[PDB]
Amino acid sequence: GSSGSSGSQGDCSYSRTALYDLLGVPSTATQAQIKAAYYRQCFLYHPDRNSGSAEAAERFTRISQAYVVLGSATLRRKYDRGLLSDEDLRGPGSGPSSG
Repeated sequence: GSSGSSGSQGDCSYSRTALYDLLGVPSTATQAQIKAAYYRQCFLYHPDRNSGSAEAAERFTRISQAYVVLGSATLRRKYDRGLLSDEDLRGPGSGPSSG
């Protein structure tokens, strides 16, 4: 690794920049990255390969989330000011009027 190992520290609190860690991009990353990252995660574990994986399943679920809150610029700005809420995470708005 690198010469200069640092001590480990954990903060038992609501995920602040977790969605940024899952992928591997900084809190100030750029679309190009946020995207290139999410893509990488997929390639690693595909829905076809993992026939019956447990660890992959869970992680996969979380990963996607990262490509949701940050996936869209607007959102990113919302969470920044603390405007983001569950309603957004779950997004009840479903059913594109048609017919």
